[PDB]
Amino acid sequence: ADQLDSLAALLTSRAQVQLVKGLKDAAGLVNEAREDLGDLMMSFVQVTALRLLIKWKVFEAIPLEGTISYADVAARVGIDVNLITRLSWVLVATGVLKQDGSDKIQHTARSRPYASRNPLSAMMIIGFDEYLPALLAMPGYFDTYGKKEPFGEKHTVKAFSEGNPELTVNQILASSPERLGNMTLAMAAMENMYPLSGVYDFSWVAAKAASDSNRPLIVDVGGAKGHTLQAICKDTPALPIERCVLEDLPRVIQVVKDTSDAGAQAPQLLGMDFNQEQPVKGAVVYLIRRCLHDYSDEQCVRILGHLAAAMAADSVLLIGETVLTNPPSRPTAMMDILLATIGGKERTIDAFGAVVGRAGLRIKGVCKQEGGDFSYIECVKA
Ligand SMILES: Nc1ncnc2c1ncn2[C@@H]1O[C@H](CSCC[C@H](N)C(=O)O)[C@@H](O)[C@H]1O
Repeated sequence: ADQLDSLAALLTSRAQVQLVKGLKDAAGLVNEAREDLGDLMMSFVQVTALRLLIKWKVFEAIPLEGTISYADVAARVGIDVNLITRLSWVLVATGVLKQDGSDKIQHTARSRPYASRNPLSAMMIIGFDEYLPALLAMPGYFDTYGKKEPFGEKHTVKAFSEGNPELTVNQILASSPERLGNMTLAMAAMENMYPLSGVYDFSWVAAKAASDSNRPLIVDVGGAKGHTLQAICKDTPALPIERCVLEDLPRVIQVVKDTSDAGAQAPQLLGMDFNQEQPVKGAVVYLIRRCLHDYSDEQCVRILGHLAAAMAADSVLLIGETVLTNPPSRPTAMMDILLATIGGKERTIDAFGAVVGRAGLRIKGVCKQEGGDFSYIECVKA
């Protein structure tokens, strides 16, 4: 253990993706269970103070620069100064806020984002509002439904924790557009996970584009608003977006059309259900990015099967997903459990290989993002 202690010690000497990972592992080593439990409990109180002070517009009342008294803050937001102080003190002690003197509060780099509506503060809100209750409900959920991996769009941990297990997550939300708004803004933060253009080379697709002037190039299966297609084609004249196909449910496709500027360059648009047969045959590339992790292996096999039958011998299927290492990293282990609250999971390359093989495909290679585990798994017909 004395080496990591030294590794981090030389890291902190220069200080005066893993710059701070070793600081997590060092903390783990030295702490005993009772220090772990107090740290965990402090996390829950810290997030609660964060959520309330965002909700009550306190961070907004605190100037980005300079100092303001607790009294003045409380008068601005119209709230009991004692309650404002007690919750601020949680953030002072953890270093999210900074106290000057006995009575004065101020922002830090770590708290300024919470002073406005933005993807970070949106993520804070949905985490507290849309995932924490599901995690807290997990002991009762697994007593109620059986201690097995949760899948299916009804009776999610999330719907259970909200008191209506018969609703889907989307039905639950379409009843309150405010929750809708927070969720959509929050997902913008990682709307650009690492992109194909760069991480994957489509030069060979241009050669296919010339050799067959007639065939579909890239089909983005469940591609939402088609940001990934736009990025791939943007400045490649041999990769024409007009030869590509954006597929998603009819409701989201309709929104794509209703929110697109006239005369803009667009892929073909096709409303469809990727649990049923794939309408576009023989394309060069089928891309399914961040979709399979919402589903059981069995549903993933059905989805991939439709793609395999539509694919030609020289077609490739690109699966854009996190590929867990065995054991997984902290943030991907974390997401793995969050996905369980909504009926999904992350997977190792072995688990993907089992699902891919069952769909009559085989994994030809994997391109992994630098400094993370998000990958494109390149598959071809078996
Ligand atoms: N049955 C279905 N058929 C087609 N699309 C579906 C679907 N069920 C969910 N989706 C779509 O799958 C997407 C999952 S989110 C992933 C979006 C995009 N690939 C990205 O990289 O961010 C959503 O756009 C959703 O509309």
